[PDB]
Amino acid sequence: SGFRKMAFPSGKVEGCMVQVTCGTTTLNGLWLDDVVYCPRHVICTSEDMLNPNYEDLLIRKSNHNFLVQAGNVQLRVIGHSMQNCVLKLKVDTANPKTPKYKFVRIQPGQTFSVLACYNGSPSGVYQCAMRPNFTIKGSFLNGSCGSVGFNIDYDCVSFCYMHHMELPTGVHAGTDLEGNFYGPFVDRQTAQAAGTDTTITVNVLAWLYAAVINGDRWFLNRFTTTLNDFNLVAMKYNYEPLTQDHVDILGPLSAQTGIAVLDMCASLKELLQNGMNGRTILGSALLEDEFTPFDVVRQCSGVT
Amino acid sequence: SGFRKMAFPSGKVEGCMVQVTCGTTTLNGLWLDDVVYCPRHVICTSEDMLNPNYEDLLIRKSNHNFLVQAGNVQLRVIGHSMQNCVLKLKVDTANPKTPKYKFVRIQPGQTFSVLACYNGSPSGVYQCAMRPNFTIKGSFLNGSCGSVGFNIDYDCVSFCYMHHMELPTGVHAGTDLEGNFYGPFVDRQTAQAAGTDTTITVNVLAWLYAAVINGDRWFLNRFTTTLNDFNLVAMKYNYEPLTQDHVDILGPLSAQTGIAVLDMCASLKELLQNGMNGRTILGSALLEDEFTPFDVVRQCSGVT
Ligand SMILES: *CC(=O)N1CCN(S(=O)(=O)c2cccs2)CC1
Ligand SMILES: *CC(=O)N1CCN(S(=O)(=O)c2cccs2)CC1
Repeated sequence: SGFRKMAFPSGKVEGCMVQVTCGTTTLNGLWLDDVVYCPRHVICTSEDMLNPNYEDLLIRKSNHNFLVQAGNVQLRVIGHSMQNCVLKLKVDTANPKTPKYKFVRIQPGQTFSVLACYNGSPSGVYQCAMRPNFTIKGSFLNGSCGSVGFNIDYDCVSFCYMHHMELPTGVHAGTDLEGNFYGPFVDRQTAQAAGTDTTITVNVLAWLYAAVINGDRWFLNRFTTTLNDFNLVAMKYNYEPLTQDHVDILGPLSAQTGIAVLDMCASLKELLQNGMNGRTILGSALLEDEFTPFDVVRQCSGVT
Repeated sequence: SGFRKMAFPSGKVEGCMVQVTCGTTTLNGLWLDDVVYCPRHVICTSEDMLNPNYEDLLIRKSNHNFLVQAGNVQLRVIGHSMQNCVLKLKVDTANPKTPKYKFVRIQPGQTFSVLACYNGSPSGVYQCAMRPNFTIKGSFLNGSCGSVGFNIDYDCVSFCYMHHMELPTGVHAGTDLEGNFYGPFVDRQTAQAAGTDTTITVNVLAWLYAAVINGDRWFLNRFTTTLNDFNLVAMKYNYEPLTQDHVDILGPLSAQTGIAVLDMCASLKELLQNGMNGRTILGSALLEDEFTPFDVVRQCSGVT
């Protein structure tokens, strides 16, 4: 029993982290096979960051200007290219610790583990979600850029995020491993405001199911609702609209608990309208939205 | 910026997890040098668990009855001994992936990462604290026993916990790596009630400092207090008494923020007396007590 905000074991990703230095800028790279992936802004002076022309800046850079260090051993760079907002550094050595891997672009509401690194060295692991405004609420200091987000399916690491930016509001923006930003963000030190950070309704419902499974039941009520009625309430509380796709996705948790999804919706509706009245659910005084239905099933069944 | 509930990178501990089977009971072991550590209740049938006599049960067990599997390779057991509530299985092979390590017995209020495992395979990592009643609030299913808690100091893993028990209230009890239970708990399926789960005051203050550092300031007030006055309020709210040792420990966060510890105490006092009024601090509607002052400094400075 018990339900925790749980990250994937990070070992497979620890074995992929290196230090990239270009001039006086040091950040993290991901070493997979004979390619090191890092944020293209490694080539910038923080002056350049005001209005960088990355193609123009890159002309002035050679393979030997990219200093790649894996533990305390230097890798030889034999090639470099820009793909969107990431650099691919070709090195003469395949990472011997390359796990089975994919690059996936996740949807908003999807959760992932971050291995926070400084100078290519892991400092910690935590669980995130891609917010509906395509930000993440991370823990990232200067030097953390090139830290990656990932899911694991048994032996296969799916990389979904690389850290690039802190917005003025202290939320985070980054790319998939093809260098494409999540959301409308750009690797430029300019005015970038996030949109509405709405609550991930399907994740809140998943976590309400996790609470019932784990003995926290006080919030279960005698009511049901409809998707349309529930959605009026969600709109009013800046919750994401619930679709039949979400209802289908919660089917297994529905089955296990014998609580109809629309009944749990009616419970969530009362919690939005009445608040928690100083009570908690799985040790939280607010409705947690950074567990997917998949996360809840994984943790409640004990997948390795 | 940003502040997350952050676990140590788990790679060094992933490399230590094995499967121990005795008869029809499978749980996890920790392989360090040529010793595998696991919960002694591995030798029990769940019938035995009602009133086990472990010395008597152990007589009926030989080295060859302990099946130790590291990935998909069996280790040869050449010796076994009971130390308190753990078994030490001597194997003929040193774990090639043994990190630098210590066994430490932590104090209540101290935080640690748990690598949850099933059949010797890591499933997830999360951050815990030793509660003042010597329980932890974990995420542990059947098969998770022998999962370990740890801190890392650069290269040295300090093992502080091994998972043994779920209490009827769904909180967790376990041992240090010398097999001594935290608290008054015993590896017996009997009536064991936890004492008062008080709030770790010094940890709440550390997290209030982390909030100020990270731009969450609304709760800072114009008041100060004394240790004696603050402690009257703490007593009333089942918060741990604050000592001068705690004040000294918060000194660095005091210095960095320019907020006197006793001023931050007065802020905490108002939050206890007035509540959050529907506001949040670092994304939480309750006062977080599972970050130590050391954790806050580590995360806010970016130690690897
Ligand atoms: C994003 C990241 O981790 N970076 C880019 C900025 N540099 S830096 O310019 O060297 C700075 C260091 C402290 C303040 S800016 C660090 C790596
Ligand atoms: C604590 C732990 O992880 N254990 C001990 C109990 N066994 S068991 O008896 O095989 C059970 C499996 C499911 C219910 S009890 C599993 C390992």
